[PDB]
Amino acid sequence: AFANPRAALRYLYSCYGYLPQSNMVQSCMDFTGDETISPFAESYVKFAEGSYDSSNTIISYWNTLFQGIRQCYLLKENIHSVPKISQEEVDLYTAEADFLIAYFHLLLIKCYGPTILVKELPALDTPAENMLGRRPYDECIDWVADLLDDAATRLPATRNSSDYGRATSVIAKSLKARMLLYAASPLFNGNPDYTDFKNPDGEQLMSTTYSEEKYKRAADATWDAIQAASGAGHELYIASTTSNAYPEPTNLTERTLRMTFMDSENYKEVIFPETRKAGAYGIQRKSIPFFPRGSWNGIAPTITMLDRFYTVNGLPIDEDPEFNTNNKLDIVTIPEGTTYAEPGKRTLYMNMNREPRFYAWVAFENGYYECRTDDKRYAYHKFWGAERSEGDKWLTGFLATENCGVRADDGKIVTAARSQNYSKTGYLNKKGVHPGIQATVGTPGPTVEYPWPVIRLAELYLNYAEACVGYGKEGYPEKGMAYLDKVRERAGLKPVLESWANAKVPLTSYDGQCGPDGRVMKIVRQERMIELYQENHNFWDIRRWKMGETYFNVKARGLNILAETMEDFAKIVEIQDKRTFDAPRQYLMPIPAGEVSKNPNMVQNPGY
Repeated sequence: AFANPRAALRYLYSCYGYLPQSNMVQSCMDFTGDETISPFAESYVKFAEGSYDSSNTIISYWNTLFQGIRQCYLLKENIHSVPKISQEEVDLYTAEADFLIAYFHLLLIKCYGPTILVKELPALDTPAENMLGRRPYDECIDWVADLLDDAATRLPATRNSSDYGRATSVIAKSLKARMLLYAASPLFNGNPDYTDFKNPDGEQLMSTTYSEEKYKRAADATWDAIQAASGAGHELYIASTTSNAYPEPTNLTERTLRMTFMDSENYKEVIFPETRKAGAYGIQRKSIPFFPRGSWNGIAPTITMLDRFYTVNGLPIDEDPEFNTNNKLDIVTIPEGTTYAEPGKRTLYMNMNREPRFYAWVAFENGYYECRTDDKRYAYHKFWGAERSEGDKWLTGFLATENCGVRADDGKIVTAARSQNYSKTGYLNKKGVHPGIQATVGTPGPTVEYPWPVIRLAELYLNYAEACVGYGKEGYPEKGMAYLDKVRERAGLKPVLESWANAKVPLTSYDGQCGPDGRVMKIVRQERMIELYQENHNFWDIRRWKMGETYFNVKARGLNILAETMEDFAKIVEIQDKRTFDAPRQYLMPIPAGEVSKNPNMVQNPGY
């Protein structure tokens, strides 16, 4: 177990193994909140349904992460003792074990708010059984930030290939920054919902007064993280213009956005990779055009999510005078020369003239899906005539009688609409789907695997912008907004002030429009909702912004997927899958009921 240095290393990897595997779609808690909907009945869906309380926790970080923390303290206890172990190995594995303790607690704070602080190896199985009590939120934040800072001084700035996925100082700084931004957010920073949220002895657990200083702290920490990341070689991904084995997508901006974290020739944007394999049941085979049993045509962007993408002018659809929201469902003819949809076919108005990120990441009526097949069956069948680019991209039709629609089968239409492996909305996801994926009748792993981006540099840029705008003073907004404009520029857009010059209500300066409730913050938040689409942020961002009732207590919407004509397709229907959110209770997850029973000083989260 600690019998030799190799055994010790396998043990450090077991500690890492207790981290939630965020790219394991069937088992993660936070795949999405409201961005996509699917017919696969994964565990995360139970959170979307609102079906969690102290007796039905679904996924209990409280249990699993505490066990991970214990293992880290064991490694720390026993590492000096391993035969033949070097001081180099002792220092590094200890640093990584300390990092993990911090990160496990960061995850607890994210999920539960106030947490126990495990400061030493715990002897009993659960926090309450060790008679640990929850500490004020700000105390927990400050403790974890200190441990991350200290671990950072003892970690390398990058990992070698064999160690990829393991901790670095850049990761530690980036996690600290993110956590501090969360602490400054409406849910945690002077939130009136929590005035009486106290331990049984009366100790107040949540800050009661809003502090602008919390945003400044987050902004300074995000600046530290950005400087560390750029010092270590990280940059925003831009696609190569040279030929490679994967020619689609061909539009260079769409390709840049599609391949941000999936192009192994340039992973420099990725700061924290999740290198455990997502496997067959991950995002790729669940998103691609129908061909069972390896191609499931299921992860479908919702209307709410589609409405978040910008127009081609980098503006919200309800702020761009050149986009008529009254006409979203109008049927239009795709003109000659259109590169993201088939000339001469028809589609809905709201699918045209959107920003590159829309075409990079959304499949829609008579747009294209860059993917492959090992057999021209089902959606890839010659019958449909959807093959393009010598088999590297495919025309997607979502009417019931078209290749990606509910009555389609192997080169033929069938009477019944299927109830499995279909798009509930009339759209499909393309983000995180490598264009080299091969549809197939089997159920192997995806053709090309890649690490999932737990942290990537564009998130740091948006975190900085958010914190700078939230603070709103001392010249911070201008500094942070410049980094948000770099994200926009990479996505083919103009800077904010250039784009909002022509908005329905123009914005010509940040002055007097900052702070967490102003126009500039609204711009930041929507940019984040787009840029980080389907990367496990929505679930937590909607919560920290206190927008849980607005978005998570509303059923998803889609187009009329039973339609056999474009005219009947162009109608928005409510999807009846349960979607509920009880505010403020469900902003935080429930402490397991038994924990509050075992330790009198343990308090449940409000409302549970």
